[PDB]
Amino acid sequence: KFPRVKNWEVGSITYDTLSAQAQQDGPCTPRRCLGSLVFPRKAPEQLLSQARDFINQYYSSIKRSGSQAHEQRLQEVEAEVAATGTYQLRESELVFGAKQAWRNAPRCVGRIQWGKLQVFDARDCRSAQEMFTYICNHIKYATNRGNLRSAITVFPQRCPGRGDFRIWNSQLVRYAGYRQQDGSVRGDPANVEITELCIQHGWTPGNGRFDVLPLLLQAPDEPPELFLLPPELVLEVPLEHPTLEWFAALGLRWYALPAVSNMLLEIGGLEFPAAPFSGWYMSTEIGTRNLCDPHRYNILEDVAVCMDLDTRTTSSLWKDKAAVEINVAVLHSYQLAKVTIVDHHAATASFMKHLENEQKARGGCPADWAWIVPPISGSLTPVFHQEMVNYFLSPAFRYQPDPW
Amino acid sequence: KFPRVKNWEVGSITYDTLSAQAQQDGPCTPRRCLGSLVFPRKPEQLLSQARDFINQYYSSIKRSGSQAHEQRLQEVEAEVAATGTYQLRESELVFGAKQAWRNAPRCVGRIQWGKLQVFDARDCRSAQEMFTYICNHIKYATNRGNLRSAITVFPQRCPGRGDFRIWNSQLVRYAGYRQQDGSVRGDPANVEITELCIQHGWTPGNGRFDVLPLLLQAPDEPPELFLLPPELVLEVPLEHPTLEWFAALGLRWYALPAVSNMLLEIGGLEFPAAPFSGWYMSTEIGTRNLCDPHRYNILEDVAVCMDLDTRTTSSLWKDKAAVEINVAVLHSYQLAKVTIVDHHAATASFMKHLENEQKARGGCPADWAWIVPPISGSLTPVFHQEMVNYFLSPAFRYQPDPW
Ligand code: HEM
Ligand code: HEM
Ligand SMILES: N=C(Nc1ccc(CCNCc2cccc(NC(=N)c3ccon3)c2)cc1)c1ccon1
Ligand SMILES: N=C(Nc1ccc(CCNCc2cccc(NC(=N)c3ccon3)c2)cc1)c1ccon1
Ligand SMILES: C[C@H](O)[C@H](O)[C@H]1CNc2nc(N)[nH]c(=O)c2N1
Ligand SMILES: C[C@H](O)[C@H](O)[C@H]1CNc2nc(N)[nH]c(=O)c2N1
Ligand SMILES: [Ca+2]
Ligand SMILES: [Ca+2]
Ligand SMILES: [Ca+2]
Ligand SMILES: [Cl-]
Ligand SMILES: [Cl-]
Ligand SMILES: [Gd]
Ligand SMILES: [Gd]
Ligand SMILES: [Zn+2]
Repeated sequence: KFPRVKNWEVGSITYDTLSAQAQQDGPCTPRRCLGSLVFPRKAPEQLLSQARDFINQYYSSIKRSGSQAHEQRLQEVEAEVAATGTYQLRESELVFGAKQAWRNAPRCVGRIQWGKLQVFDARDCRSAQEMFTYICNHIKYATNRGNLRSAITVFPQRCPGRGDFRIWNSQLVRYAGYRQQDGSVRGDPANVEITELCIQHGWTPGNGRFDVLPLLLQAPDEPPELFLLPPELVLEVPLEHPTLEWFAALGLRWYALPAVSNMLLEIGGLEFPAAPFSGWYMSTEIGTRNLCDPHRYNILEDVAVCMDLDTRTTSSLWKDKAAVEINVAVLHSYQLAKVTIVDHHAATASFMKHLENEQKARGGCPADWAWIVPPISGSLTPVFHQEMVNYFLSPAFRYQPDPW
Repeated sequence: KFPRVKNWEVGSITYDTLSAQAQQDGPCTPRRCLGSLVFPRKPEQLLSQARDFINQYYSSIKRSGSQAHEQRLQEVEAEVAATGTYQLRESELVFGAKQAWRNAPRCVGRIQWGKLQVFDARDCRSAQEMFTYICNHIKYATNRGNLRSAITVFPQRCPGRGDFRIWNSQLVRYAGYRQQDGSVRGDPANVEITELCIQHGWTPGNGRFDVLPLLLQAPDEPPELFLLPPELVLEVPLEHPTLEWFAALGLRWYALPAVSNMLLEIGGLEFPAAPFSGWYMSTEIGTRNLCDPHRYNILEDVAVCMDLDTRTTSSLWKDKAAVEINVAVLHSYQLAKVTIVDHHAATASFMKHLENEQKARGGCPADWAWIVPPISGSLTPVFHQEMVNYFLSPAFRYQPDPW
């Protein structure tokens, strides 16, 4: 059987036939579900089976399955693997593969956009200095003076006999987190480790709550090299609230461009350890997680006090009221600055449209309910009432160990 | 083999060793996770479940393997040889009811699991006696608004005989009436049972909060219609502490959440009629029942009264209206002196339960999607807690509708 999947708002029913194609295994068993875990995980013949599957996907996408070109590319990959132990993607295959990896990412609510992705081919990159040039070009294109455009830059693939390219930073733009001696943190606690590594590698630190980190860039078989981003390249949004004028005096800001730089991109059995990608923010990422998580900036109580809320009892719902107003400030501030942002209602609505498209196109869509449902207002969004099937398809974005 | 479980707010690590004991199989496989599905499940066997429950029982009272332990085992064997089933002792039933609550992965209120009043109704015959047992349960559990958790256990399923069943999904439900513009006056969830009460001879109301009659079914008989005495059904009119117009919306909800359509399984025995009640968490009423698009769906009405900008989602009018409805629910129950818990207090208590259960049993089955509240998810501590979901017995299970 194929899993039956129900939308409880509408009563509609589908069957996820795509999940039967899932190859790599997740952490669940019939005995117990581990769907809530953040980390679900941790050769010529196996390489070829993955390469063949990918080539088949490519020729399907362009409606040329079983063509002469399809058969000849399969044979051509077979011969390169037999000769050299590996192979190279065509340019067209790289573009398709990166879009597919995005399409396949189960925790991404933004996948209505998956076919609109600018793919920068950096597979000729030969040094950390040239890496930095590719990255600056990526940031300039993607930022586009606030009219954000999705993009990925793909650095050379992993290969035996040479180290990996790696970007040590988790995102291209991140705020420093200065671990204080009391155990407290000035800045973003999520970035304490990379801040200390930047210092250890010669960066002169600041002492602000929103200090932009330098990049630690690793070329093959080299220690990371420190590069500072041009200030003119890093677009930031000061946070203000449309009706609470004192909010501006909190001195809060966030950056325009979310650009994840520490995930591994896998295409047809080839691995790209350095392949940063960027899109635009959903406002709850900044307003709810980044600013209100107890272990991040943790501003909820400060705002609630300023709002004159009764923070002495849970039943006043002061936390909920303060969080709503912080999210309003984020949205208002980005819209005022003319920087692309999407609220969680519009994002989840577009994701429901994506599920319907993917049901027609492929018979299902891998989706991680706990990550698709926003961190506030969950059941006020349509995805809350939509059952979802989580599984791993390739091409894929994957977690990888930190390189230090 | 023992899953590692992390809290991402605090960094602490535990290992769930209890999941190794999971008796039945869930819907997930290494190929694909089906954790988000509401319904995960579509002689000699009775004895083995019966045996292992008796073993559980004696271990929990520190009488493991001793003298009375062997006597009870041999009694159940002789019982099933003669009759094809067996009888629980009253204390085994109490223990099994509490364990089934303690084991329920989707219940955020399990800090309370050790405090449960068990009404033994296994001597019941006829719907008229069911109705009397149910009325006594409601009166006890409501307790003038100082709610007390209770379960009434009706006779078990046996071979060659029908079941007792409560056709209603809860003891207190609001009617849902269809109209010729497609829509529903009342609760859309209860349209089916509303027309069943009408079919079996109930004169319907015309309100949005008409309390339904009870449809009680004794074995091998049609169900019988019973009216709940109005003074037995404690309701709470909803008002807001500062929005004076909120009262004029005419919203109400009832005090006692009393689930009456789930099956209780203990030692291989099955009780298809075993209603249980606790008290509400505020988001159940204010977010799910009142704001779900397929329930009362009042969110846009409240937002319009609040003069919010409903033409763009980016004003967050839905979020603001939701918070004030939840405020109204909390204020109204507290003013009426009816027990209620807000989602912040409830999730903090469930974290304490997780710590207690780690020490007691080495883990605790928990369904993240149902434990995290439907508003302000990440503002509660359970959001950042990884959880392991698995099926233990004794258990509460879904069952087919009697029709
Ligand atoms: C264009 C607008 C986009 C929006 C609004 C969006 C939104 C999101 C959000 C809210 C998450 C959850 C992240 C978290 O909670 O940390 C996510 C995850 C993810 N996104 Fe998207 N995204 C967008 C574009 C992209 C693009 C262009 C890519 C890759 C080409 C991408 C790939 C991913 C991946 C791989 C994850 C999973 C991360 C993980 O598992 O930790 N997204 N996205
Ligand atoms: C005393 C206060 C209690 C509170 C605050 C509470 C809270 C909750 C909540 C919020 C849910 C989610 C239900 C939904 O969203 O539809 C739930 C589920 C559940 N509760 Fe509790 N509960 C309480 C008492 C009890 C008792 C006394 C029992 C049984 C003896 C029980 C057994 C269950 C079961 C079996 C479920 C699973 C429901 C399902 O899977 O459909 N609960 N509880
Ligand atoms: N578990 C650890 N932390 C940990 C693990 C996983 C995560 C997931 C964070 N994803 C950041 C992210 C990913 C994808 C999309 C967005 N958002 C966009 N809008 C966007 C970004 C690019 O395009 N669009 C944001 C975060 C922290 C850990 C601790 C030590 O080591 N690891
Ligand atoms: N199966 C159908 N829907 C369906 C299926 C499952 C559910 C789950 C709802 N559980 C109700 C419930 C269960 C447990 C606790 C509470 N709350 C308490 N606080 C409480 C109650 C008693 O003690 N404490 C509420 C709801 C609807 C269906 C389809 C067609 O028709 N019906
Ligand atoms: C324990 C839990 O899996 C973890 O906190 C998850 C829950 N869902 C999430 N969902 C999103 N979008 N982002 C997250 O970081 C998380 N964290
Ligand atoms: C699709 C999804 O599983 C479904 O809507 C679930 C999600 N989580 C829930 N959580 C609670 N507490 N109650 C529910 O009814 C649900 N519904
Ligand atoms: Ca070549
Ligand atoms: Ca008509
Ligand atoms: Ca207006
Ligand atoms: Cl982020
Ligand atoms: Cl309810
Ligand atoms: Gd003001
Ligand atoms: Gd007015
Ligand atoms: Zn699972």
